[PDB]
Amino acid sequence: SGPVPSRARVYTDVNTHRPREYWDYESHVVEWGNQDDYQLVRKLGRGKYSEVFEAINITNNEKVVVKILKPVKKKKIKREIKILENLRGGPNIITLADIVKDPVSRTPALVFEHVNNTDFKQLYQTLTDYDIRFYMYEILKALDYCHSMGIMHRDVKPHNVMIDHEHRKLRLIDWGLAEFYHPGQEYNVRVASRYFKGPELLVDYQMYDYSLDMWSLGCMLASMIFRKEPFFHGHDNYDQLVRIAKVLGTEDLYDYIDKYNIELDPRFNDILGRHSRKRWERFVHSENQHLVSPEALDFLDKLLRYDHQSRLTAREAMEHPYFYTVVKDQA
Ligand SMILES: O=C(O)Cc1c[nH]c2cc(Cl)ccc12
Ligand SMILES: O=C(O)Cc1c[nH]c2cc(Cl)ccc12
Repeated sequence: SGPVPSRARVYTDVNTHRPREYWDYESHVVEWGNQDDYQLVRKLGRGKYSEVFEAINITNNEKVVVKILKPVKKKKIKREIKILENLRGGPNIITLADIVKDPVSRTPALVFEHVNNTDFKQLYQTLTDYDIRFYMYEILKALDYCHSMGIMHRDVKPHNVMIDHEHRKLRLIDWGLAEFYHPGQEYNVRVASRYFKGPELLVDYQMYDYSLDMWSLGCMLASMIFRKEPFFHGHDNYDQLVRIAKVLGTEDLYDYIDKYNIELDPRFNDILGRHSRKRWERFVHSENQHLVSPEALDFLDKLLRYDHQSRLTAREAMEHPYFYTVVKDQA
């Protein structure tokens, strides 16, 4: 009979009330700078979607980050460029300084502000319980801003949180998968990294919204406070839902399926089984108790929900008791 429709419950119509140029990135006109403004210094890593380099702007001798874009539809490039341009100056959003194209190889490249190459996956065992709360809050700042701007990130994971610990600086990067949210649009589900893929993606429910970023945040939170990385470690996209179900239980999984009238892959028919919902206490142990509290546990539970609509929004998360002393200290 077809899936049941769904609307985001915050920032639902933000993009409708913008000029078309705001979200119609397909017609955006890129103005290209000169790639001879920059000399590449060293490779910073990454693959698949790009190759990232540290680079010097010869004009001001200031360090810069250059993402050579790997061949993909021109519109996906315009999309990322326009989302970046739209989010420029947002709290903890990476800042685009320029766009250039190889003189010969016509390959486009994005030039970014520099931040000290340390992302969130490393920096791990050095994080205290207050550090987790402070960096989680900083990520929520960036998530709530882009959401309020009609944009969902869709690849939230530790490799995409850059941090300068010495200055408590954090930047949400990689906007290459980000989309504008439009009420009633059916989105591609092959986004995100497996361990951070929301259930909606795994059961092919396409009318999803910002709350997908909140699931992915929940996955990060869990692996940190429990010191199990990743927390849902599935061997593929299908087994990734089974891992989730072994923890959230199958009762709620199937109520979600029913509520939105989702037709499940006949596959899953044989692998999901019956699984109670576990109490978070079962993942607590002596090496991570110092990171677990009633506050963290309450907050985590409120992010990891099958039903994308019962997950906390960014702004609700930011008001959770979990963040009280970071909210206090920051003022
Ligand atoms: O070494 C290269 O690939 C050529 C090249 C020199 N400087 C650049 C700056 C950008 Cl942004 C992109 C490509 C280049
Ligand atoms: O923006 C992106 O998607 C590319 C990227 C990968 N690693 C980085 C580190 C910094 Cl500091 C700035 C930007 C990047």
